[PDB]
Amino acid sequence: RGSHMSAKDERARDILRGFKLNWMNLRDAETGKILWQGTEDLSVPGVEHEARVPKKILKCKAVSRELNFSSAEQMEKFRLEQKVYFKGQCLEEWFFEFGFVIPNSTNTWQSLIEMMPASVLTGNVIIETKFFDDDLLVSTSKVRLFYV
Repeated sequence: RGSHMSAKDERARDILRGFKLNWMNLRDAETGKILWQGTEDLSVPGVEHEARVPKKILKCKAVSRELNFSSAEQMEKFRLEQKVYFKGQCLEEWFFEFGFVIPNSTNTWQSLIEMMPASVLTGNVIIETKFFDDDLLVSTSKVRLFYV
């Protein structure tokens, strides 16, 4: 009976406690047309988040994403790994690295993200996001997408 807590376990939890995704948007990477804006803290694990995006986003060759996030804790190499799941099948693997995060900072992060109809995809796509500081997994979050 009992458990172990490491310094890395403490740090992971402390980063997550101090971390908040404040807002996020998606634009058509070519035209710059704003497709979706959201304010849900998608860093929160355990729960299933939801996002309702317009059907027209599927016609985009590439999407520009902008994230605004706050962090109480310092991070050396803040990064995201993302998986696009369709009915549990991983369609795409993405990798984004921000780098150093100043303690008690608010930061902005822009990323470029490059067949099935909206009627099939809607409610069946899950984006899983893993938040790291280098080796350290801080959070795993899930967002179910609806194409509306």
